[PDB]
Amino acid sequence: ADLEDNMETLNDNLKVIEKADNAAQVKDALTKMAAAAADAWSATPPKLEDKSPDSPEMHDFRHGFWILIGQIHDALHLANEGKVKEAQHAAEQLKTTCNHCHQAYR
Amino acid sequence: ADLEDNMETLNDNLKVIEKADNAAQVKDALTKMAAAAADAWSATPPKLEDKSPDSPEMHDFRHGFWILIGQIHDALHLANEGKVKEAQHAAEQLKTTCNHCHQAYR
Amino acid sequence: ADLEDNMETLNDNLKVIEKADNAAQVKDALTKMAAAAADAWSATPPKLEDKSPDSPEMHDFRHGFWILIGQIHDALHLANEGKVKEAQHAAEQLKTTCNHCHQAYR
Amino acid sequence: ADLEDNMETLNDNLKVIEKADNAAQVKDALTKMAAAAADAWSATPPKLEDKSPDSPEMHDFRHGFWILIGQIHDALHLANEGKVKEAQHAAEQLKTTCNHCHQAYR
Ligand code: HEM
Ligand code: HEM
Ligand code: HEM
Ligand code: HEM
Ligand SMILES: [Cl-]
Ligand SMILES: [Cl-]
Ligand SMILES: [Cl-]
Ligand SMILES: [Cl-]
Ligand SMILES: [Cl-]
Ligand SMILES: [Mg+2]
Ligand SMILES: [Mg+2]
Ligand SMILES: [Mg+2]
Ligand SMILES: [Mg+2]
Ligand SMILES: [Zn+2]
Ligand SMILES: [Zn+2]
Ligand SMILES: [Zn+2]
Ligand SMILES: [Zn+2]
Ligand SMILES: [Zn+2]
Ligand SMILES: [Zn+2]
Ligand SMILES: [Zn+2]
Ligand SMILES: [Zn+2]
Repeated sequence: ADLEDNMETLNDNLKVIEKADNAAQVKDALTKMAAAAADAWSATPPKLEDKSPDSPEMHDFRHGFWILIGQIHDALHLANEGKVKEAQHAAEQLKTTCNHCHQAYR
Repeated sequence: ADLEDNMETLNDNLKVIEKADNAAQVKDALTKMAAAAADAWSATPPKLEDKSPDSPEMHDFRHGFWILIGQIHDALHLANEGKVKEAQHAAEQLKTTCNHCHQAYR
Repeated sequence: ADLEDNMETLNDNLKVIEKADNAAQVKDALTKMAAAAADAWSATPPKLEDKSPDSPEMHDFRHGFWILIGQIHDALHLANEGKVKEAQHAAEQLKTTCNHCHQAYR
Repeated sequence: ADLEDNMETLNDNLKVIEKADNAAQVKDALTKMAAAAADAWSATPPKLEDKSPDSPEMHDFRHGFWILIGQIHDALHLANEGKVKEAQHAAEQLKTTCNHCHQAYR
């Protein structure tokens, strides 16, 4: 999928997680976020289109996806263990990763 | 790219890293491995073609990619710091991740 | 050292990182935080003194140190790469981990 | 505890995990390994006794503990999810980390 659609998937599933009542809902949403974050790896955003594909700037951009991907990984373990509230808290906390990349690269 | 092509990219760049004698070669190779691992996320392996796309078995398959992605992340930091030998050691260590997924799913 | 001494080390060095001008200052501070976080692992916090040493509650308490330790690890790589502002951002993101444990267990 | 006691704890519990029949046995063993790895952070290994406690060499030594600690974290999630075999495999994958540090520093 394109970067924009992967970002919409992240947005939409964050809201699903916030409103969720049970593990299954949170797991399903985190599963979708994991796939969107991994698929976003290949994208070059408009504001870096004039940089070389493996420039320093592109390395720093992609670092944020490593952080996000790691955070989703941990949140899904918590949800898998039935720690629904803790998985929800983890999802709220990773908004900072979203925000940090947007501040620099959106 | 398809799973087989991403796997060839991973395999080829691991060999580049082994033979490398400067940071740039190792960084470039790890960069390519990071992209191939992320792109592999969406693939259904032949052995699980008869399972639902977000079955338990497919969750367990994809878990190995989180591990691999994390290991590539750390190796690139070591290479970025000019610790070329230590980045090469990290690359050797992450073969265990490759091997473990292959044993269960190849 | 006891938990309170390790907490003072964490608190003091977070402030050092905020006010730092160069990578060496940030690296030194993160180094100290890494040691304090690892040493804090063995502590029983006052509010869980009435629980068994390896109770579920104590497992959930120690999970926060895994998160903190991992965040310090990554921040030090950023500082080692000379990315002072990015290491400072990572340090600010650490506070969420600090705050979350305090809310639940202090 | 001293480094040798922490190393014996790691070694003993790896063998417990290998022979284990159920999740509880594996979780208990991984719990003990987590504590030993964190406690090992403060130790100076004999072969670096002539280096300053926060020398470059000591930084490189301690990096291996970040790796080990992270791996134990993940293994315990797998055990917590009831994935006994997969937690056992993760414990076996740990040995690469053990071996790497031993080769350079033991
Ligand atoms: C959970 C975390 C995140 C959420 C919820 C999120 C959400 C969004 C949304 C809703 C958009 C607008 C999408 C559209 O065009 O319709 C967007 C755009 C963008 N995001 Fe994210 N994002 C996240 C994480 C990240 C991270 C980690 C990075 C960089 C490493 C990033 C980089 C971007 C960029 C470059 C755009 C602009 C291109 C675009 O419009 O798609 N995002 N994000
Ligand atoms: C650096 C790590 C890895 C390396 C070097 C590696 C290398 C390879 C190679 C050479 C192949 C042969 C087929 C081809 O060229 O496409 C292959 C196939 C495969 N690998 Fe990997 N791999 C790695 C990691 C992983 C991981 C972590 C997983 C699963 C989580 C995985 C799953 C598979 C599967 C399912 C196949 C069979 C593909 C098919 O039959 O179409 N690999 N890998
Ligand atoms: C950078 C992160 C953190 C900072 C800056 C920080 C700072 C502090 C400070 C200033 C105190 C005051 C108590 C004292 O030192 O006498 C404290 C107490 C405490 N912190 Fe943290 N902390 C951090 C992370 C954590 C984490 C991750 C946990 C749990 C996983 C935690 C658990 C506690 C507990 C239980 C106390 C109460 C100790 C007592 O009452 O004796 N802290 N922390
Ligand atoms: C699961 C992983 C590991 C296992 C099973 C393990 C096991 C052992 C054992 C059985 C010893 C002999 C201890 C003695 O009685 O004196 C030892 C020594 C040692 N290990 Fe490890 N180890 C592991 C990981 C590590 C790591 C990651 C490092 C370094 C980062 C490390 C550094 C050392 C050093 C320096 C010694 C020699 C000092 C001593 O004798 O205690 N080990 N290890
Ligand atoms: Cl929570
Ligand atoms: Cl404890
Ligand atoms: Cl970086
Ligand atoms: Cl147990
Ligand atoms: Cl080495
Ligand atoms: Mg969706
Ligand atoms: Mg080839
Ligand atoms: Mg005291
Ligand atoms: Mg799992
Ligand atoms: Zn975790
Ligand atoms: Zn590292
Ligand atoms: Zn090495
Ligand atoms: Zn990093
Ligand atoms: Zn930043
Ligand atoms: Zn909280
Ligand atoms: Zn995991
Ligand atoms: Zn296995």
